[PDB]
Order: sequence, then C-alpha cells, then structure tokens
Amino acid sequence: SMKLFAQGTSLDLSHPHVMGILNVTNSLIDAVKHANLMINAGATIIDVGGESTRPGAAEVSVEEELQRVIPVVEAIAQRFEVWISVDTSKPEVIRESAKVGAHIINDIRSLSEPGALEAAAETGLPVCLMHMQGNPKTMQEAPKYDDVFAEVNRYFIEQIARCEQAGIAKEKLLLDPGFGFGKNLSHNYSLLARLAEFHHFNLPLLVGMSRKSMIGQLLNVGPSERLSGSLACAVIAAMQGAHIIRVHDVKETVEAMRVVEATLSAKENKRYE
Amino acid sequence: SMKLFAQGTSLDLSHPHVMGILNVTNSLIDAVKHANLMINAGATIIDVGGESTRPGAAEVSVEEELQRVIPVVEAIAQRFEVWISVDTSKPEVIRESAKVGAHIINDIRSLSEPGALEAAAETGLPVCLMHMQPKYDDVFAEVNRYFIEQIARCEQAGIAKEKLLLDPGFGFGKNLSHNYSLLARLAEFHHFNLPLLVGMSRKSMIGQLLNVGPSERLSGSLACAVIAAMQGAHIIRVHDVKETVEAMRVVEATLSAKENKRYE
Ligand SMILES: Nc1nc2[nH]c(SCc3ccccc3F)nc2c(=O)[nH]1
Ligand SMILES: Nc1nc2[nH]c(SCc3ccccc3F)nc2c(=O)[nH]1
Repeated sequence: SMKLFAQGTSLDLSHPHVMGILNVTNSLIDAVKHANLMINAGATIIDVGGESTRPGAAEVSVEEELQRVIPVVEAIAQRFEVWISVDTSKPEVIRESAKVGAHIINDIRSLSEPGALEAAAETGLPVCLMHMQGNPKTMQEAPKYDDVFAEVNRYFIEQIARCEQAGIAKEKLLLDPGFGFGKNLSHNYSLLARLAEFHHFNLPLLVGMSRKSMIGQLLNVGPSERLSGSLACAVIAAMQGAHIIRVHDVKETVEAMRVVEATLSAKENKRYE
Repeated sequence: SMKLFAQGTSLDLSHPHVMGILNVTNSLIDAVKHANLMINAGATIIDVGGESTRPGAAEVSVEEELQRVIPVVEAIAQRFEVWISVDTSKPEVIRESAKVGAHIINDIRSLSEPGALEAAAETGLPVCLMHMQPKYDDVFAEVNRYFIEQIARCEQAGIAKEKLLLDPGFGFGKNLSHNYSLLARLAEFHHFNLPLLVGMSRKSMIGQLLNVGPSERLSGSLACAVIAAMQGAHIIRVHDVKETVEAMRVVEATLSAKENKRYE
C-alpha cells in the first residue's frame, strides 16, 4: 500500500519500479528518444540529471544545468505518462523542474545546498534523501566508518527530522543508502546485505547500483562488462523489498524484477531478510 | 562447512558453485571444447547428459547412452580438474561413468529404474535426489515429503546421508505457480542439512512469465539463480556460465557481509 503522489498522479509502490537513467551531463532530440526506449522497455520513472555526481566531478553553473535539464523534463512530461525524477541540488532547478512537470526531487546532497530545502518544500513533491559521506570531489579519497550501517541509519534519522521541520511530510520521503557515495567495496556490500533493515522507517527505499564500482572492483572489469553483476545487485535489493531500482539497462532489469515479483507473490512474508 | 568427496578430490560447498550444462544428445572434440569454455568461464562442475531430459525427449538404449556418455566423461576426467555430474537413470551408465571418473550421479528419476539404486550405492559417489511428478494441494509439503522418503530409500540401500544432494526439480511436473512457490520457500529445505541443487536456466517458468523464447531468457535465468543462491543454494545448474558466475560473485560478496550468511 505505499504510494507517492505528485503532479496529480500517483505511483503505486506495492511492487518494485525500474527507474531509467537519463544522463544529460542534437541533445534534446536524443534525450527524448532514449526516454522513449526506456519507457518501452518498462521503466516507470526516468531520472534526468545535468550535473555529474561521479568522484572528482566539476560543478555546473545554474544557467547551464537549467539549459540541460528543464527542456528534457518538459519534453518528457508533455509526451509520455512516465514519472520524472530530477537529479539536482540547485533550488532553481528544483523550482523550475516542478513547474514543467517533474515528480520526484532526487538530490544526492539531500537538500543540503542553501535554499534547496525550502525550494523542495515549496514544490510539495516527493524527495529522495541519499546518504553521501563528504562531497563528490572528496568522497572516494578515503571513505571510513566505524559502522557504516549505523552511520547511514543515523543520517536518515537526522535528515527525516530536518525535512519534517521544514514542513515536508514524512509521507513524501524516500531513502537511498547511496551506493558508491563515500564507500569502499566492503562498505557497499555491508549496506546491500543489511538493506532490509532500513524498512523500519516505513519509507520507500530507492537504490542505484547499476554498472557501479562495487561491481567493477569485485569482477575487475570496466563499465561495459557489468550487466550480470548489475542485475544480481538489483535482484538482491528487490528481494529485500527495495521499491525503486535505478538502472542503465531497463529491459533486462524489468525482466529480472518480474521474476522477483513472481517469487515475492508466492511468499507469505513478501520479503527476504 | 559442507563438503562432498569423489574420485580422490572434494567439493567445498561453503560457497555456491556453478554447474555448466553439457548436452551430448569430433562430436567428442566439440564436447571437450564446450567443457573447456565453461571451465574457463568459472564452472566448477559440468553436467553431462546422454539421454535428453526435455519433456518428451527420445529414450535411448543402454548401448547408445554408453556410447554417447562414457567417452565424454572419460575425456573430461583426463583433461580437467572439474567435477563431472552424469545425468542418467540407467545402472550400467552409473557404473561405467564412475569407472571413468564421474563425481556425481544426477538422476532426474532419483534412481527409480531397476538396479539404479544398487548401482549408485556400489559407486560410493554423491547422488542428487530430484523431485518429479500438474496438481498439488501444497507443493512445498509434497516435495518435502518426497525428500524424506527418498532419503530413507537411499540410507536403507547403504548410501550415507552425507552423499546426498536435494533438488526440488524446477519445471518437472510443475506449473508456473508451483515453481515460484518452491523458489520462494527454497531456504526451508535446509532443515535436511543437505546440499541443495537447482536448475532453472532458460526454463518455462521464465519463458511463460516474461513471454519470451528460449534464447531471450538470460536476465530471468540470472534472477532465478540469484534468488536461489541468496537462500543458500549450493549448486546452480546453468547454460550461461560466465554471466551466472559473475552474479554468484556478487551474491558471495553480499553473503560474506551478512550475519546469517543467507536470506529467508
Ligand atoms: N538517488 C540516486 N541518484 C544517483 N545518481 C547516481 S550517479 C553517480 C555515481 C556515483 C558513484 C558511483 C557511480 C556513479 F555512476 N547514483 C545514484 C544513486 O545510487 N542514487
Ligand atoms: N538435477 C537436475 N537435473 C536436470 N536436468 C534438467 S534438463 C530438463 C529440461 C530442460 C529444458 C526444459 C525442461 C526440462 F525439464 N533439468 C534439471 C534440473 O532442474 N535438475
């Protein structure tokens, strides 16, 4: 019965959804063709991102981010029924994205930028809170935790409170442990192994492992050879009741999720732990 | 901690193993070549079958099955360290397979043919017991009862419980619903304290769910493998070894980080 509400429609999270990655970091036409392919392959959310969130990434000006993101969000919202998430940290991109039809604010920085928290609250949209240690320029230099699960859990307690106190209701929130965002290989797998334990907040869990270093470093291969590992990650997360799976390879992930759904439907508990 | 012993070597079941499918139904050279490819992709067991096990595959005589199966088992045992599973129901093939180096007797009929039970016992080899019957009142309970019965039948014939493996038999007299019920509850079969072997690769339980043909089932096959392996399944029987081994390494990294070392 978990549901999100945005832009006059709803997203029913009684089964896992696949979120397709639309990286915008002729551009507009190609972006829209890619969205269309992902929607046809079964993605029910498209994640539009105009600033690199990779280790070492450089900042993008607000004017450049607006130019990359807003025309894409608008074009998708006008042509398809799919939900649209916006991968942004900037109050102006948040505001302007919501005006042209975006459904979810998916900020790697959990609205930490000046004015972001107020901008998000003003839109009334769902907000995903993600854990990152440090920032993208520093996060992978030397990630360190005494207990990564406890520290991510504590972060979620603190950020939920921060959001509620700004007037964003608990029911609008999603949580994401932020695979690859200030974590070494062992930290990532600790979080994946214990993912179901984050259900105590009674909030949707969003995860993104597709073609990430936690697969590449395990298998010692480049990004192009990570699909089997990516599907394994997706299935592991979805078997533990993760609600949204953020991926590059939509068709394959959707097929894997249908198998997970068939399995969970046969189960009494409806989850693994 | 679980281990099997055969032909002077051992199989460490503390982590999942991928078993590659070698159907043998210059054919010898091609079979060795395919075994080589699967071993280089990380398979640690090869399942050699001489009479196909598909729903209505043609039955073959003992002489034909020996001619097809024994040279392949022999060639692999001479050339590789990999374990060799033989898919047969005939006592003669069980016997002769053991003599040329097979490690596991994998009989879809659970040694129900005349003399098969005795032949298997004489070899001293590990034996896989598979459920095959679609109608059930409670499919898990029916499969669980069958294991209890076959375990006892084996022990009574002098086959130590420690030589046995259990397989719920995905796709063997089971509809879509029954197959997913057994997959959902697979971890409950650990109460026997025996190895669990599963084979879902490219099966109807994927094909019918997704509405795709047999060459378009890789993603669903990998999902099934992962679901089984996260529940502590010990051996995963597959067509697509490279991809399954990669998925199993992710499963292993996850289980190594977990307190339980499995999901239920
Ligand atoms: N919510 C959410 N948004 C995201 N955006 C990115 S991309 C940068 C990236 C970072 C680290 C490793 C590989 C990468 F590709 N990853 C996520 C995620 O896991 N969750
Ligand atoms: N132990 C064990 N041995 C096996 N041999 C086969 S091939 C049959 C087969 C192939 C294709 C479609 C349907 C089928 F029934 N499947 C298994 C298994 O699931 N477990």
